[PDB]
Amino acid sequence: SHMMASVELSADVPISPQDTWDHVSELSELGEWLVIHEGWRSELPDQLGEGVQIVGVARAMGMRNRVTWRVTKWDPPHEVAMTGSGKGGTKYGVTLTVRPTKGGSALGLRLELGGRALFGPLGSAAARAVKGDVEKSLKQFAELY
Amino acid sequence: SHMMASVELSADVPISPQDTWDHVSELSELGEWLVIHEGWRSELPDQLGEGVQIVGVARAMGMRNRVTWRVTKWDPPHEVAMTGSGKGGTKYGVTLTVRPTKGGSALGLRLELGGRALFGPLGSAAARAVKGDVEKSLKQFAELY
Repeated sequence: SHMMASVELSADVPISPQDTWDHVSELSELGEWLVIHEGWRSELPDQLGEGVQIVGVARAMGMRNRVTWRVTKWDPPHEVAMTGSGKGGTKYGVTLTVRPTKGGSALGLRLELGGRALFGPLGSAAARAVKGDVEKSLKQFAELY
Repeated sequence: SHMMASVELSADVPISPQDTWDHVSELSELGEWLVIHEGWRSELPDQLGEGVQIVGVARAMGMRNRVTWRVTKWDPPHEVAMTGSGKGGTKYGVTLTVRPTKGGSALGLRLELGGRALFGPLGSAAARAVKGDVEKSLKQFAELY
């Protein structure tokens, strides 16, 4: 359906695990350090949880878009995972993880950018080589049950 | 880090959504329909959940690899999502969703394949344009707090 570029990095910060988690959970400050986030368009939910939607602004690779972020994972005080969709089929993913380590915490940020807006219709054509596997597997499943 | 292709397709099954879910969630029979899954090397636990790790074999794009799958999401009876790391760079993702539809249910399979072994050294270089933003976000977090 679409193509994706994913980069996950980790940095050891001299910050306590609960402090790092309280910081990554304060979405009202997310735009002040996360580069691709430029602000929110909806009031931030009272309690952030799995299934919650928020509308925000994203700037990726010279492009700006209104993105409907959907919280896909909420495991405090360890991980928050968010999936977003934008105009023109732009797809986004952000996964923030917090681990306790010697000296402080390990903050892991995984960012996934894709869609036809970012890879073009010809670059996104590389994904049609997996359609065979997917369709054959679904056909076999239907024939199985 | 790595470059991903993602294909999500759907198939109708003339049975109840609970039946379809009980059939997909039995990942012991995944080899009977999922083409890229050629069996397990680990034995599956008594019951599945988030964080479960199991080793299996995967053949994709003409390459046979040993994959260490991890269950990233378990939402019965709707969705199960697992990610596989492999070696040689090959990244895998399997998402199985079950929905109700006319005449019964629909199984949705999202297959994600990537890594340097699948996209080459030159094709994998499209993600370093994102690694810069990831690095800048981590540095700005470490500097802000």
